[PDB]
Amino acid sequence: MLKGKKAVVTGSTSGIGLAMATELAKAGADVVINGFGQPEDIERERSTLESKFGVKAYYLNADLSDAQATRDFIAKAAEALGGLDILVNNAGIQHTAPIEEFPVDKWNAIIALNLSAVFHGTAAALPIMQKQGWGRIINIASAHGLVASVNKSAYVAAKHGVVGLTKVTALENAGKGITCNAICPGWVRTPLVEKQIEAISQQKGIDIEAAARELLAEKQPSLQFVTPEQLGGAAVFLSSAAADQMTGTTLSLDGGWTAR
Amino acid sequence: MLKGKKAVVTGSTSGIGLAMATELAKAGADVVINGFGQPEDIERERSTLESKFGVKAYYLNADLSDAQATRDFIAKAAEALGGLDILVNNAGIQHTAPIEEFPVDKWNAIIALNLSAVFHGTAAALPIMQKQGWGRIINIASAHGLVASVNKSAYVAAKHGVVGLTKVTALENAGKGITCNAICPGWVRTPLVEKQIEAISQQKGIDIEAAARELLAEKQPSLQFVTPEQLGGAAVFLSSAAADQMTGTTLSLDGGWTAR
Amino acid sequence: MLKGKKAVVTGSTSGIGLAMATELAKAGADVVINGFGQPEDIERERSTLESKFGVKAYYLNADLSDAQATRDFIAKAAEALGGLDILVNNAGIQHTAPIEEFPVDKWNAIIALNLSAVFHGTAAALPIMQKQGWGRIINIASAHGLVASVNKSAYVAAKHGVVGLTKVTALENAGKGITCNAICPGWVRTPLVEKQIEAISQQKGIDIEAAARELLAEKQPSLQFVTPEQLGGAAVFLSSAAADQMTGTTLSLDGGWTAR
Amino acid sequence: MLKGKKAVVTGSTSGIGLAMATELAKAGADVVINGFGQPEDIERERSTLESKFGVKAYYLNADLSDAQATRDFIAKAAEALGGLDILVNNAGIQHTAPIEEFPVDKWNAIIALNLSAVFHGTAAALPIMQKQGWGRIINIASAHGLVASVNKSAYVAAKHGVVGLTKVTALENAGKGITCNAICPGWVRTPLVEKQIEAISQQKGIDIEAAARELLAEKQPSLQFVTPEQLGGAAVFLSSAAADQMTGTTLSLDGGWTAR
Ligand SMILES: [Ca+2]
Ligand SMILES: [Ca+2]
Ligand SMILES: [Cl-]
Ligand SMILES: [Cl-]
Ligand SMILES: [Cl-]
Ligand SMILES: [Cl-]
Repeated sequence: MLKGKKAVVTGSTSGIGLAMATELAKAGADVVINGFGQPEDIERERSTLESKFGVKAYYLNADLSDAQATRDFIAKAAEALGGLDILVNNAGIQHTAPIEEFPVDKWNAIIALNLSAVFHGTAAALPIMQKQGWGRIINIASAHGLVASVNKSAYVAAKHGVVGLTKVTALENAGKGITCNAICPGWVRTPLVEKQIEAISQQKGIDIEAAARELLAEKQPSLQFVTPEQLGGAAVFLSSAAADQMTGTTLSLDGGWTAR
Repeated sequence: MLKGKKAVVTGSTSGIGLAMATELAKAGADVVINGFGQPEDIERERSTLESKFGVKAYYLNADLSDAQATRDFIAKAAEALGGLDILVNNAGIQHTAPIEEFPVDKWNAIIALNLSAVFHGTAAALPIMQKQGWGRIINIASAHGLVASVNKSAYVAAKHGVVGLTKVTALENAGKGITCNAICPGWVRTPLVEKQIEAISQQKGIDIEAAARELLAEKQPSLQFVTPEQLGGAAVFLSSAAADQMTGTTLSLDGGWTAR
Repeated sequence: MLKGKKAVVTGSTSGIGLAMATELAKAGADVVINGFGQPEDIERERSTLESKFGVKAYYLNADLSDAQATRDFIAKAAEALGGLDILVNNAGIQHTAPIEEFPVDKWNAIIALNLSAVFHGTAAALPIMQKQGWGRIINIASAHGLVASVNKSAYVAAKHGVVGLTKVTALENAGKGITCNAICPGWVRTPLVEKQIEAISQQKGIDIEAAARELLAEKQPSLQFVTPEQLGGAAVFLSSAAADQMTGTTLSLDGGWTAR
Repeated sequence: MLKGKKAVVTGSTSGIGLAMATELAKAGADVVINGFGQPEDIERERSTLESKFGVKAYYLNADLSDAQATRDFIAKAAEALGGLDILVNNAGIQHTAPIEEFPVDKWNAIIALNLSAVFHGTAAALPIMQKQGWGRIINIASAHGLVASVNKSAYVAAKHGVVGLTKVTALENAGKGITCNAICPGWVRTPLVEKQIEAISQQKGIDIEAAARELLAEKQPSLQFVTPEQLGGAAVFLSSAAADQMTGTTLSLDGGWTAR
């Protein structure tokens, strides 16, 4: 249990982000959701955290692709909570294309949100944790923060940056009661991944599941998706006392991806 | 959280092997403890696991150093417990000496108990788990499973084998509900380490706790030992449903050892 | 040798840059130097590359902190060399400070040159090399692209990001005859580092060379500095055919830095 | 380049091991080959190297599965060579089978040879190198020393042990002018390999080249085998004054295998 704890998750209005915000809350921590999305959904989910888990759940808007905006975003966050014990850096965007064909504009946005946002966020959370004697910076990289895949230059670089950045955060606060780790996800049955599945399904005349296993075969040996409840659990674990000595390292939930 | 689960931990009569069993027993699993010791203390440690967590605890002596003996051993445990859900391959010894001064005896022993016992124990338990459709193989490796240190050729080579072996186990059972991961601890305050702290405390004319920091300084930036309770905790988490898609990788509780 | 190859090198008017150019040139390839400097020395350096090794040497200026600048740069490089086989991204800058006190000017300035210049520079050379059928992109990363250190969030983030980009580049051009590898150096006795030999020298009362070892002890087990020439050799190595199938990997010359 | 050097390669009467003894010879170093085969075949090769490179070649028959035997083998190698500057541990064996079926004979035979031999061979060559003030230990592992594949437990374990063993050896001798790295090749068109490629060839009716790209496509992106000569060029480069500061690291030649 993380009762009494004050958690903050960026880009947490749906999918991965919203999943961890859910499990942290379910674990007893007060949270702060963030990210763009159809407003009613935002409020509806923010409300559903409060009621279903009996904790405080605030919503603070912020376009993390902006250095300063994100730095103040956490300050407000901490004020809304009356503290800041756990910070989950999730915000992210993607784009597929060969290097020679990769839009410089695209390259900057991914680096800015995927990499930069993590730095500015930590930079602002640390002082509050250092002064408390306890903290947890959990960055959400991916298996791509450990290995690469065709045409994902920007994303892989950024993710590899986050892993490194995770290691300096850990060393700079070693022994101060603060740890920093990165959860490196594998495939997740995400809405648009769900569209990729349908595409291969009706394009080959196969059931949805067979189509699913088809998309997972090149990378996830388990051929089974990593579930949001599992990602949430990983985060809740890192935040556990048992993870007091775990720091600067990665936690891979990729159903076997990197093992080979 | 692991109520009704049957777990077997090798080298569980004290130290880390004892805490992990205790932690799983606290999670509800029945546990089979194994290791050397004065029968009065074994019966004591076994007796409390039982009276304290209301689970069933059985002790099975076995020479993990012999391929055959370790196989009938798991076969015996499966039987005692009435099944086998979680196997923690813990046992192991250490010998420090330069490469060109390393006793072939010590070399062969380190490898037989630290590496081979893992394989024989994995192979004997795997069928039970494969027929059930669910399993948890947890190898207790080390930071030295990922990196080296002067004068530990046998231990480092053995520990790396475990990490390699753990990857093959996970890929061979991908999607079968059987996962294999390797926990990689850093400095752990063992009884032999206490004397080492004691000796350095008097040598440098400084206090005991100041000597602990001094000892961990070169390898563990957190200047804090990973507790046994913490590794049992990591074991529990690995045995959880939140880790169904965490297979063939490493859990590093090393205070930052491998971040630098 | 590499007779007739057309290698380009960023940040090469001095330091490792010039070194690699010298080795690539020493092996008979036509080079192109690029970097800040006094028109005398630079020319004196180019001109000498032309006489000293019997090859063609060109100089090109460019603000690699600018996409278009760096993209227009390798273009000029080619036009001058009449092709382009070996590309080397070396440029980079440093800045030490705890994450929470790291100026955003420095983080952005480091990410843009150390990491973003790699992207763009690569994206402009690939087409050239793609139509040719042979490529060789060498990215000078750092021990800090695999592990971290205190107060180096940006430089470590950027160098990890280059490792990833290296893999993606290699994977994206698999079997095409183009390979991309990242050389990861340990400490190089740079006049900058020399200022650290001396402070440590005057502070502890030890002779200059004993202080050289005291500086390296913390990270480089061989207590010996990596030399600019050695790196140059490694560059020529990756440019040879023996390395035809080494792609997307790291070549560490760190005296055991990453080994422990 | 290696004129006057004394190098030894185990298991080099043919294949990969031979390519290296050959390239080292071409480098100018005298060499000691070893392995299996007919007296007429061995002599034929020992013959050529010597008479086709202006180098002295000696052949020693030693069973490297026996601890005391391999320790005698290098003793005799330095005797016949007049010193020992380069030791290339290459002798290995394989066996494919699921873990619960993997033959204990097989496991012990793989470990003794693929791993234990590398230990003993290194322990006996070091003293000679320690006294010399210069030395080169080049272990030949594989991508299975970094990652894994299904059904190759003993091999992937032993290989991982080597890599770990390679690190210790380097840290134990860093600065002494001696280095130890591990060459990690990917698919090589080896005898044992070739039949897998002809197996699937007539198992789908496709000519080799296609049934082979099958075997490749799963792990090796560049769809091109690693040639023995290339591996030789690598050992030659690891023996150069360029890699004097390259030690305890792995050098991967695997068409992008570990890149993704
Ligand atoms: Ca991999
Ligand atoms: Ca390390
Ligand atoms: Cl890919
Ligand atoms: Cl050490
Ligand atoms: Cl550090
Ligand atoms: Cl496989």
